[PDB]
Amino acid sequence: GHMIKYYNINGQQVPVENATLHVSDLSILRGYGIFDYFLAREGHPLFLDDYLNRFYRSAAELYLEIPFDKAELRRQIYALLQANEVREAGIRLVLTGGYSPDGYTPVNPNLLIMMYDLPASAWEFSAQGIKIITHPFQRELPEVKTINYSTGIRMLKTIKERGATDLIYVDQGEWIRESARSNFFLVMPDNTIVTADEKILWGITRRQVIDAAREAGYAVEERRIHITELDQAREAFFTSTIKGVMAIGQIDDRVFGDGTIGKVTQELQDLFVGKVKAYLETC
Amino acid sequence: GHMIKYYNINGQQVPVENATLHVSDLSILRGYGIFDYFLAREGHPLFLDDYLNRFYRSAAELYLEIPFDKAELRRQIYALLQANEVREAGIRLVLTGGYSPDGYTPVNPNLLIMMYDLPASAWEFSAQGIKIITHPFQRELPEVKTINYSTGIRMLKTIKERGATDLIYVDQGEWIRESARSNFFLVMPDNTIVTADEKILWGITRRQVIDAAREAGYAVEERRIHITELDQAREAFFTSTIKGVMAIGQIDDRVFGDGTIGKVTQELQDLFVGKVKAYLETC
Ligand SMILES: Cc1ncc(COP(=O)(O)O)c(C/N=C2/CONC2=O)c1O
Ligand SMILES: Cc1ncc(COP(=O)(O)O)c(C/N=C2/CONC2=O)c1O
Repeated sequence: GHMIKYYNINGQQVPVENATLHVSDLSILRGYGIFDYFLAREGHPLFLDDYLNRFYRSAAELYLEIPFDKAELRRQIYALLQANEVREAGIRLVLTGGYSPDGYTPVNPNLLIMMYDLPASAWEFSAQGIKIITHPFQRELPEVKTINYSTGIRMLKTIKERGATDLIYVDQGEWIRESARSNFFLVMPDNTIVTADEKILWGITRRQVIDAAREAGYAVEERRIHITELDQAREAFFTSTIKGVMAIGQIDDRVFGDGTIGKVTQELQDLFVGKVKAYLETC
Repeated sequence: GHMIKYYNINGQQVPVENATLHVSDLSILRGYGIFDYFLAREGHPLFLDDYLNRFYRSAAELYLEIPFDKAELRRQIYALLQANEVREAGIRLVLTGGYSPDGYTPVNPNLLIMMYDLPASAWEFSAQGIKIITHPFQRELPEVKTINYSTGIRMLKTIKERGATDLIYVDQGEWIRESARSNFFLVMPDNTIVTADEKILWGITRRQVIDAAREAGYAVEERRIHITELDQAREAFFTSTIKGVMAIGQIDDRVFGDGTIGKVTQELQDLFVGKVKAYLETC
């Protein structure tokens, strides 16, 4: 495991210790930007075309022009894995509103490519379900992967104080959406998989799990989820790039099962790992 | 007018060209931070204690500890005006979530003090009212001056395309709040001044104008404002640090008067200038 030595800023490889932005950048002053994050295994960013299509769609929703095409960004990503001499990594793309003249009006974005060790916790797939709280909130521009995590970060103290390790956002306290950094699923007692269809981020992991579940012949409903449906479900889980599929054992005082991982959630962990293995066989 | 040469980062004076943050800062990655902005005239930041009390209240709502007390921050601000050899300036404080280990969990904040020329447009007080559009939106954590301006910035294209130069947020399209960077007032045909009391930023300029209006013996109602009240008002105006009091001539196709500045709005421009003159007489 070679230590990460380099990032890329605006197409230039830079040592990690010299990777800076001038304080006029609109990410610092105005929180204006998008990002993406994905893993690399065996030298290959996972589901890369899907992440990069999302990154370009996000940038278009903020009217931020990425300074070159998808194939050139992919070349820069691969060049950075080779420069760092790593096969196993986390990769962050950031696209800011740039060095604005007036601290508000965007200009040519700043583009950052950052690289990390593969998170040690990635796809841990604990048999013990996590404990989470509901929080009334709706993410702004939820289909765009903006850099805006204020509410999620501000809630870290309250989450920890209340005895939880994460949250789930409930729009108007009525409609189940997503966590600050994960998509959210239920499994009903008849094995129907349920997840929100609107006003959420369209996770790559969510997409792979829904596809894998539908190919295994599960019923998957993408629909509005009322809060009262937490009392009808057998299982609950999170999806994300780093979690894969993560069992939820308790939401408020609703305990799912004995709190350990449900049968469908564990099957979907194996199916997700199958999607990853299949992708790496195309690389 | 001496050119601004220095900013202050974490209590160190730094040349403008060297004022940077490492890309691990949570403002860049997660949009986590607060700020404040105020003018200086005759060598004196305006209403300074009120801005600094707001800055400390904002920081406490994000659980970000400013690394010293209000009197030490004030000393640093004054030291920077002297270092730049300016009497007339705009001043920006930023407090970020800092260089987070995991790209999410805040740590010791990064504190920035930036300085600018006095905006040339500041307190222009145009007799011609500006043209603005309504936009359905509610700011997150609206009483905190967070760095999150995504929606306001994203809307710049649409504002310009629709023939306007600003917007007004309408919560659920029912309740009048504020613009992205200004508080919003109405004046009714009986001269009652109306402004929202909830789910807005508590502007310093708003506070000075309400106080000045109440001292002049106007009726000032701080209350919920229904969208249909735009058709009942004689005048509309914006308040902010840079606008002072700014006449609004049109909101959608509602034209206020002949579109030129209303009688009460102009009186409040003079009263606001009186509050500034009175403050500078205490310095
Ligand atoms: C708001 C939100 N929803 C859902 C997801 C999951 O999308 P996926 O990773 O499956 O595409 C994330 C990404 N979560 C993280 C975790 O920290 N870095 C990220 O990018 C997210 O930030
Ligand atoms: C959301 C919002 N509401 C109201 C105001 C007005 O508050 P005041 O300046 O009267 O305290 C601002 C500040 N507006 C700007 C304009 O750009 N820089 C700022 O700080 C603001 O950002």
